[PDB]
Amino acid sequence: VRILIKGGKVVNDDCTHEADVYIENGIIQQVGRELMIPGGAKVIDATGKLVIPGGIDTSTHFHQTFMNATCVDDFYHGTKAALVGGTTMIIGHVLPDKETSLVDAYEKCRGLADPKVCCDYALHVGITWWAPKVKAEMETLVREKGVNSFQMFMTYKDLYMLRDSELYQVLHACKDIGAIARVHAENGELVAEGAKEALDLGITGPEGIEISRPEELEAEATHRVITIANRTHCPIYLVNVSSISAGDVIAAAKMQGKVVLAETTTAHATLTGLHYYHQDWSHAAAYVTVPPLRLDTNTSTYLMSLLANDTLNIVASDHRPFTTKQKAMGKEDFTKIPHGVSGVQDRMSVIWERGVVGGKMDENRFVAVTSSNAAKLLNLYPRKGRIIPGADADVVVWDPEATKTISASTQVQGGDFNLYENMRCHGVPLVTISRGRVVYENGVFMCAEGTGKFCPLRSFPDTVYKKLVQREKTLKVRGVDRTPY
Amino acid sequence: VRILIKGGKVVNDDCTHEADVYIENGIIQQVGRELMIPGGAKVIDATGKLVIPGGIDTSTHFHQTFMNATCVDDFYHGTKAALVGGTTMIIGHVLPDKETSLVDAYEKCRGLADPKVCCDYALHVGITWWAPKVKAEMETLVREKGVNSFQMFMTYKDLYMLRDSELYQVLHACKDIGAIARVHAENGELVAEGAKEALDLGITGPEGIEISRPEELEAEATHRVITIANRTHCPIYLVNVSSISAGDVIAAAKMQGKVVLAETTTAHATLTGLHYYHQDWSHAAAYVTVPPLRLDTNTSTYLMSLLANDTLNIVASDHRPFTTKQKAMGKEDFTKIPHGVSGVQDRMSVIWERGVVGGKMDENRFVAVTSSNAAKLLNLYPRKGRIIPGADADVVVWDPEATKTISASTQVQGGDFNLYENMRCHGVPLVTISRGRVVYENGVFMCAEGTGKFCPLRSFPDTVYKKLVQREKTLKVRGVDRTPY
Amino acid sequence: SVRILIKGGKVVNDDCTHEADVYIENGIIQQVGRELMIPGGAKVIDATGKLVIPGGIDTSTHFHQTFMNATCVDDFYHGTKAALVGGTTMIIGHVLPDKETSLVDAYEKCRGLADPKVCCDYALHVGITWWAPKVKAEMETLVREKGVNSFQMFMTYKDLYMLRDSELYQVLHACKDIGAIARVHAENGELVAEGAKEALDLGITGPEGIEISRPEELEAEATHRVITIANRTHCPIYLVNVSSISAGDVIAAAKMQGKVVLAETTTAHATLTGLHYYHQDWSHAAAYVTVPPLRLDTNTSTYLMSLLANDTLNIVASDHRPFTTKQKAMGKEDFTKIPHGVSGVQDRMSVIWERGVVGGKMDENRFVAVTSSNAAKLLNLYPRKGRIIPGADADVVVWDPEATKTISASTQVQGGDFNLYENMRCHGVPLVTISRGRVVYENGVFMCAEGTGKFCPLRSFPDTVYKKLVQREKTLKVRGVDRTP
Amino acid sequence: SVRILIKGGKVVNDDCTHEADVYIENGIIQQVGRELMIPGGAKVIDATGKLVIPGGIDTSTHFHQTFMNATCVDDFYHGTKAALVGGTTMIIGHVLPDKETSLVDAYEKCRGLADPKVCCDYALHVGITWWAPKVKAEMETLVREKGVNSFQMFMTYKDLYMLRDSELYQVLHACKDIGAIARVHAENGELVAEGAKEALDLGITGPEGIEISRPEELEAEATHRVITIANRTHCPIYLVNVSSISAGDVIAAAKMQGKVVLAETTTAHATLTGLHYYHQDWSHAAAYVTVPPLRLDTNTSTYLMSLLANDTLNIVASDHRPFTTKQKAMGKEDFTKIPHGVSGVQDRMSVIWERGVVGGKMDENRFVAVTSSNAAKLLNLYPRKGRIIPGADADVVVWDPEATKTISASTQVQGGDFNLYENMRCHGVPLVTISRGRVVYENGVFMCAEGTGKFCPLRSFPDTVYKKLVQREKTLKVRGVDRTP
Repeated sequence: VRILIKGGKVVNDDCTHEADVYIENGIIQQVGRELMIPGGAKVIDATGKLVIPGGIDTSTHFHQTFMNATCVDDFYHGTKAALVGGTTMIIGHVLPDKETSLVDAYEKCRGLADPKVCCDYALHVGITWWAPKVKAEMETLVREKGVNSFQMFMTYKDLYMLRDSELYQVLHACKDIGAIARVHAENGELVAEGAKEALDLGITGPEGIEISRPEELEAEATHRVITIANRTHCPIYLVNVSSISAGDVIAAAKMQGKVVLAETTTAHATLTGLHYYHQDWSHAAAYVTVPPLRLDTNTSTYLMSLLANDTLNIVASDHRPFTTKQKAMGKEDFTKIPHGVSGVQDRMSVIWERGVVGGKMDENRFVAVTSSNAAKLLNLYPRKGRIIPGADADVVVWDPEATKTISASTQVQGGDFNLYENMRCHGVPLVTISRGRVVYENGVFMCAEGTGKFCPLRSFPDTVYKKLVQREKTLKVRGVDRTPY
Repeated sequence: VRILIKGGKVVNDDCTHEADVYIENGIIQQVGRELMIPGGAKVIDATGKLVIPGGIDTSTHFHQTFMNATCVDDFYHGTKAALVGGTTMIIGHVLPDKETSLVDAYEKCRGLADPKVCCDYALHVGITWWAPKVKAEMETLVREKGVNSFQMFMTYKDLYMLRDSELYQVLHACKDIGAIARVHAENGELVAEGAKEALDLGITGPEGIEISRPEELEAEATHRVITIANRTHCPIYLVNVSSISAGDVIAAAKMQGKVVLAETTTAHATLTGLHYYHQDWSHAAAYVTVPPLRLDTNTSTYLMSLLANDTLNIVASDHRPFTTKQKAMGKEDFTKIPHGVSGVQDRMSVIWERGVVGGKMDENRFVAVTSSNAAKLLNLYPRKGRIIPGADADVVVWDPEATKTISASTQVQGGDFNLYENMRCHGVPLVTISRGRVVYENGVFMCAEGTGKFCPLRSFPDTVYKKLVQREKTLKVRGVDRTPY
Repeated sequence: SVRILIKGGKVVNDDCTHEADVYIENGIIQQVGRELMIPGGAKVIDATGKLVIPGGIDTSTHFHQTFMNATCVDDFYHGTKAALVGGTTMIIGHVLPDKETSLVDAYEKCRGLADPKVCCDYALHVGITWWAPKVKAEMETLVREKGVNSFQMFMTYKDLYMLRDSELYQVLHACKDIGAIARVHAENGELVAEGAKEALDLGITGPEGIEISRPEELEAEATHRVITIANRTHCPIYLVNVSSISAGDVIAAAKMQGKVVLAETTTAHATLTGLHYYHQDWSHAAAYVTVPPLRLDTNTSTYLMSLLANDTLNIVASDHRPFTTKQKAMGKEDFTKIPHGVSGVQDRMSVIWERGVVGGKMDENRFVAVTSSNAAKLLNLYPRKGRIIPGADADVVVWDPEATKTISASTQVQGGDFNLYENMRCHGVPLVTISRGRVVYENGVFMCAEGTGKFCPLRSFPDTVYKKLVQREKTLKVRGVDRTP
Repeated sequence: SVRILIKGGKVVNDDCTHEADVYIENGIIQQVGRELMIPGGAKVIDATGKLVIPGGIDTSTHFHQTFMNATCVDDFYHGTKAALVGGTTMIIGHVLPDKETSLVDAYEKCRGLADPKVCCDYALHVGITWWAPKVKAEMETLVREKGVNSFQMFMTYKDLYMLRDSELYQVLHACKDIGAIARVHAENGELVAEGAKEALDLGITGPEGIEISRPEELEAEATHRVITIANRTHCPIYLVNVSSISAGDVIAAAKMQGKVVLAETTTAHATLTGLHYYHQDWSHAAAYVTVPPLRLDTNTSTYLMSLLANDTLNIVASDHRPFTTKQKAMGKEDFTKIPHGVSGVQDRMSVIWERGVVGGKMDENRFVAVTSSNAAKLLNLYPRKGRIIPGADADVVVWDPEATKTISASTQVQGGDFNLYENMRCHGVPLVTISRGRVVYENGVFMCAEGTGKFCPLRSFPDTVYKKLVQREKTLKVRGVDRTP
């Protein structure tokens, strides 16, 4: 199949220019004005529209069982929703229980995903415990299973938390094999104590998740893991950055030349924790995730500015929807509300509205935070994240003059609540092209399950590791030459 | 003339890839592997080399008379030196005296430059006073003379300094016409008083320039002009950022979402003010420029990290050499030492060594700070600052395994001192191509004077102004609707 | 002589609290201890369950002042009565000469209004609203012969009271030479003028204009500027009306660097939000109008209170300048004409007690520091005032920390028709107020003849600032490098 | 009784200085004033031109301690003698039980070594080097019956004294419940262990290893962590041995936020640089070894001194633990075996006088605050100690601010064969030292029987920290949202 996108503006993360785009056999063939193409192409009129790289969502949890609930979206519905939302690649999470095999958990995820995915994907692997067998499995995964990123938690005590000596060893191992170390940095002991205290004070409602983990617990842990990472010489990637305090730690570390990257979520970047205090339990529960949304009304604006600024690099949905009925496992004990919100479909439009229409960043920075930075990180750039000849034809024809209002009743992503309910959005995907085929057009989705493919991710991505080679020569530490005492 | 650069790695600010480059009629025609080209091309072997966009030096002062001395390099020698150093465009300064015509000063500069330049160039225009006639000349300059950037000074009292109400009006006017406001931000009253105090205390030597203007005078002024700029909604561009204090003001402003860009110089980024305390007068005088090099030994590393980080965006030479004999105008009164150091030839190699070999940034960020960011700012990107089909063939074949040691005796730039004397440099230009011709190769320079061209710079560069359109809708200020008292 | 025994209470100084009785005779505290031997026939005041504290010293009052064409409704009699009923036993008033008029004349007129009327001790600050050699000579006369050690300057009120940078420099130089304290209201006046004019042009005429037209960056900028000037002239600088987080942070950073910076805030800035300016009722909104304005950031109060507890801010004042609604209505159609002033001389001790002490931000001793002792040191009156010890002036309040007062305009004795704290339930009430060793308020009755209070000359070079500077002056020779002929 | 009149001097307390004589009888200051009526036959001390200050209180000493397999060379007799000769009249010693051994036993052994030997008053801190319910019960016994109100914890010395996060949490909870002060040495112990091991593997065996292996981020991280823990448990936290700009900034930021944080540093950290570790002579370099180490950043001293002046740091201690060169040489081939300790109990008053007061960082009153008064408040001994007033203990130094002493190992009475301040010319000498109302040092002669000093029980809940917290405890109900069944 052969596709001509005609009359639009191509928007990459570096600049915008008027140009048509010609696609064939999964691949962008030409970009320019007045192209010489074979006749019989499908012509897509993009006048007045922007032609952007499809979104890449670096955090998704399709099919995941978590806190005794199974995410409502499997790999087919989740990728569909992504595509209807202008995202053309997802990275899913693998989360083995403590003491279980990382490789088995990865293979099980591959088995669920390969036959269902509608778009390209790859996987992060969780490191929820530490032992010789874990290190050997890390290695196997990077060496031959196309993994280059692991996820660790500083919180979820007794479930997924690693202690400081374990993190030290884990980061050392990630660095040796050229992997990215993703970390969720809240202080797990202080979280556990805070939750227990709040319950003992009679706070059982969803607001407990905000009260029990104030932002200093995030800032502290973020500061600690940056320091551990800097001592092991491992690039560190903070996830779900939620607060001004943690943003400030990250900015100060970056000023000091430390190798720190950071990601936030659509929700953290746009919504306040005031939702946890809503009179309706279900509404309040529906915003429950960690670290929690914050009360400080400056939080959104500041996180959005950090994104515009490249203090935060990447924005993800962290999609993990649950229904109100599932959330209600914690109707009487907030610590049992499963953590997850929906957003894989909302991400592009929401960030467009608050980021670009809101004047925090321009359309090019929007591409950077929604695809290009991720692609570099994953070692997939410019194959993904850029409209140029030779790249994968993962392309969105984006309408910056659209009329969409977001609602749960029209969404295709799972969950019974949409967090952005009633938000007017000026940017929507008009057409989505994935692997050089139109999968969404005129409001209709059409794609067979299993069309998408796993994309092995090569180790040592340049955008982080290239400078670390030279930096490692720079840390030349020698003693003083004395004669012996 | 037709040129094939074969076997090299193309290094743009986004990534590096193996590819040959084919040039014809001033313009890059193709970039790829195994190109289909007409025979009889000049083939340049770039195996083991990097093929980068030629440098763009955003601050040069060829032919300028300043503080009663005339810069040693005219537009021919200065552009030659730039080219031998891997820089293929320069932006020169126009500096009309108070109460004189901006347009006449610009036309005089054009007259000196057009017949002499070896590479492409454009010009900044200084705004050294304020009146209706100045505003009208700003307009004429942007509307029809290809100017999009003005330079202002917060210091040089009685010579070039603008007062606060004048800066306010100047920034307002720059914004209305889509220009970039460059500002040298030191507190001119406090500078004047400090210089007078130091002289009265018997400090006559070059170290006076460091003692008389400590870094708080920079930080204060930087803070003030950012605030004025934010109130007028004008993008502000700080120049010659020299200190940790001023860097911190700039970072904090950027965290707050203010529209601030910033430039530093090779020297500020790499050298310490310890030089001003050298026993030999000439050595000490040779480092005299403003704001002065700082004593704090962390200063270089921190400014280099800011550059890697994009807290500082761009690095310039600020080339203005004078001889020891000219400097000696101030042998008995440091306030009469003319401000200027040489560096148009040194910039690429020096930053390569301290930036890339030193492990602060990778080769791609190096391109960003030496050409691409400048090009975006100037409204010349991707025509300049990028190796891609259609761009201007301003190209350097850069050897990252070179053996050069810097010395005044081998330099082609003017001045009798080289500031980097004896520095070993691992990166040097092997070949320099300007407007699709080889101008430097096998250590030989060859280019006729006047080969280079003036490049009109269009107003409202997107990389700054695109977001300001949306941001300006965002500042919707309305009263409270009351019934009347 | 009148002889007074305060029995059974706890003495609270700024350093510690102890159980002790207090015996007063002839204007002076004679004894403090647990079991006193006193002449019979004393008036016995039962202070069981009460605290015996030094009377408040309010460092900023504007009795009888005409300002922005309105005359403050409290003259020196009613204003000092109100102070006393509120637990304040000394006031410092402002002298404000029109630009180009005599500082001495304006001081002598204020003395004429105050000396015959004051109920409690007082002194005066003198405004320096312009500069010329003649102003310098008057500063010298005032410190040398008129018991002045403190001058007030403005960086805002352009064309009325604003001083430019070169003038502040000279002014601070002169204050320092004669051992005076330089109080400065630091907002950027040019930007305030332009902001006000721009807000009016945008149709904002309501009181909220005062917030919109001078956002906090105008304060932070100016605070930063004057600290820098002061540091260059070696003059202690004292910031007044600190209103914002930004300006507070500048002050804290300066103090970290060893700069000699002190700072004051007001009751209102420390306790109230600018949301009041957006009230539907015009009068309510106008009533809160003062400068710098109350801020919208909801964290502002808490942060400023914490700064006070922490000694980033040293002193809390009322800045009492009440106007009626009828006078505020001068600006009913143009917010720039609403005269700046709120009431609070009576409210200060109770309000800060409630928000500061009961609110858990500071303890009772720090309360005494920030309401009397720090002021006393600064004024060169410590331990004569601000401390309960033998030999001090008997300005003493018997304070009830348990009892509440609900504040209301209908019950206040201070002037104005609005109380800013209307309906606030305040713990901490003065039960008895003693001034110059007489009971002037007791059992809710006020009893004091006009003109009982005295002017208190304030000696130059107060140790708490100057002792360190004088030593720095001997300390520091920066010297040039020694080079030979 | 012995009766002493100190005549003609200036009394310097932490709040102010005044001219006054001082009369002492029976261990106690009886009178302070200008012209005293005293019984004849007093010993008259002529203090004309001198300052009469409260004797120093050294909050960190390690007399008779065995540590890292070396026994401190000063026992309680020589250590208190040295303190006295140096103007310090009370010491607080450390108790350090091995992990899993009884806090009470270790306290009782220290009491047995001290009670028969001390020349001046003293008390003890108790180390909490492990946690279990049994440790909690011992903390309670100690505060309730053994005159302890202060415990010392370590975040470093892994496997020896380090406490993990869950243990610190529990420990701080317990300290708070019984009204004790939690002193903490905050470096990240895991990272210190790994750093030391990595430095040795890199061939660094010299003393500079102590600097290289624990850079300041390890301190800043841990300081940040324990402040956060403390804030969550509502326990006042007291940081010890603050050594770096990074850790100082964490402390200042925490204090800005109203967190209850106090902090101490040492003479050496406040005055010396880590350049000493790079000295060519092994012994010289080893002699400076302590933790956290002296830092290389040349601004460190000045900044820490400024923090002290500024009350970001409250108290300065010696941390006296001298070893000989012969004992240091345990680590001649492995820097991790050099025992941590430097001498300084005798040097503290003079060194801080010279660098703090003569150096212009603080005045004489603040000097008294940071050498005696703040410590006294913290210990719950103020104004009994730390203040010259009637009724206080007669621990008094007649201090000569003009006279100099050149410090040298050859003339010192404190132990060790190196003085860290060798050859420093110090203004400020104790001329006379009075302890418990007897002259123990005068005319360079020391005269005091061993066991003259007494243990001083330290009462729980010192007001200066706890009065604010106790009120916060009543203050704060965070409550859940009210939703109906």
